[PDB]
Amino acid sequence: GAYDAQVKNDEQDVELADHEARIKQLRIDVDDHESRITANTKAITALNVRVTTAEGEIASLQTNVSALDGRVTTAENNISALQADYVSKTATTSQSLASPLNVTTSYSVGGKKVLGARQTGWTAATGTANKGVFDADLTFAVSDTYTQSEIQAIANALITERRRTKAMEDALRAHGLID
Amino acid sequence: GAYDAQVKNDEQDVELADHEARIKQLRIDVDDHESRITANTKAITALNVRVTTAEGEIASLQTNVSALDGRVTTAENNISALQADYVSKTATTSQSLASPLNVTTSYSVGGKKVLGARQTGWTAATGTANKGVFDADLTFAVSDTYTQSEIQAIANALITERRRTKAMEDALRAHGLID
Amino acid sequence: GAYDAQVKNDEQDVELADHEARIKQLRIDVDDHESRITANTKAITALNVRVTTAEGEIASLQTNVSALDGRVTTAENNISALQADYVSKTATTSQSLASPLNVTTSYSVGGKKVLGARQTGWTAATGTANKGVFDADLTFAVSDTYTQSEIQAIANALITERRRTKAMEDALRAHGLID
Ligand SMILES: [Ca+2]
Ligand SMILES: [Cl-]
Repeated sequence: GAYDAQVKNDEQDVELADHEARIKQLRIDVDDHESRITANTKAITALNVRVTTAEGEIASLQTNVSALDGRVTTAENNISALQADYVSKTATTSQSLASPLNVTTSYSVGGKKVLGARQTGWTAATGTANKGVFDADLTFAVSDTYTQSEIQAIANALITERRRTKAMEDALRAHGLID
Repeated sequence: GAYDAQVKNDEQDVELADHEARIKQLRIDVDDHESRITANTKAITALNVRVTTAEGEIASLQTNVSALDGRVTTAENNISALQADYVSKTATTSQSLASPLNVTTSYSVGGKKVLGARQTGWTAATGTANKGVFDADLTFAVSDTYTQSEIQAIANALITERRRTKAMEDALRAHGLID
Repeated sequence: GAYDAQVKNDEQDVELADHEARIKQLRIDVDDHESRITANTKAITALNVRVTTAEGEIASLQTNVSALDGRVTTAENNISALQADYVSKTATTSQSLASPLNVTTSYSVGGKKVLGARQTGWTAATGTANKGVFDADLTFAVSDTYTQSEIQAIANALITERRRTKAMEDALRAHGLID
């Protein structure tokens, strides 16, 4: 024996040196891991803040877009109602109102004034109005001597004429062209 | 010799105690690292879910905003067309339609009715219409004895008057104030 | 003694074997940690890219939504102005314009034409216009013999009638129904 002990101590020393080197490298690696995962934890923590902020802006946006969608839908329906109901300056097909109409100063057709303000200062004619048979080519016989029937005919036609003047006046008054 | 072996065993023991303490601390650190990085992995996994969900809401929003942008542009163009084409209640400059106009009941100027419904019940006058020279200050000589020429003058002026009544009636009919 | 050295070497061997096994397991764990935290670092790095991209799309959206909000508000105010100012085809309450009106071809009431283009070709009557007292039931005495006063009465009433024709013509001209 004797020799075996020296051999054993040397080989134990060899293993000790191997353990020492491997522990050193483990220590290096773990010290390296400590810093890096700590950095990751801080990076993850910071990311949650940003994601939370973004979530706070997305649900806000989703609400505003929904509100705007409602406003535009309302607007589109107001436009559609107007489009069907408004009186156009350019439309060529005759347009009709369900109401009376009042305008300032004049009504015109094709750019020339045809209707204005009511003409006042009229005293309404009285008597009979003639809207019946009326012949403007009615003539009258006039002899060289006085004939009652011929003067009666003239007077009769004067009456029918005055009664037709009143009838026309009545029509103007009823419309409102004169007072 | 002899002594060297005891010295060697003691110093080997010293190193063994040092290795034992350092292995213990490594074990502590690595066990600590195991839990923490596992927590980070779970936190990263959870973050991907939230980010994916948010990405799912952002591309959706970008589509809706684009669709609303198109709707509003369409609406703004419908408004612009109306603004230029509509008849205003407050505008003071004369406004013109490219079409005929129909209204209920009346036309008014300055708040007083000047035009209404067509007046009916008329029998159209026949004969000549006089829209020519007409003097309302025309007078007539009347002697104390019968004079044919003086009665002819009266009859002649009655005819021109009846023919002017028809002319005026013709104008009213053509417009449509009377039937 | 003697025996103690063998006992010491064996127990040192026992500890060496224990250290060797624990170092092996530490090495396994740390090699496992190396890969996993590296994966986490890459995953965190990739997440920052996506979050940055999303942040780049959210502030963009917040700007567009704000711009659209301004456009719709502007549109809603243009609609409100129109709603109050436009002339309705269906409204039944009388509507009034602050301006004159011009139309193509005709004005109608209740679907029948009552007003058209100005009637031309007229020669304006001259003299006095009579808008005063006028009795259409005025009659005339006609004797069987010539009576100056009776012919004067007829002539007088013819003058008042011709002067009333001019007055009516004057009213039509002033409105614009005739030239
Ligand atoms: Ca030993
Ligand atoms: Cl990690």
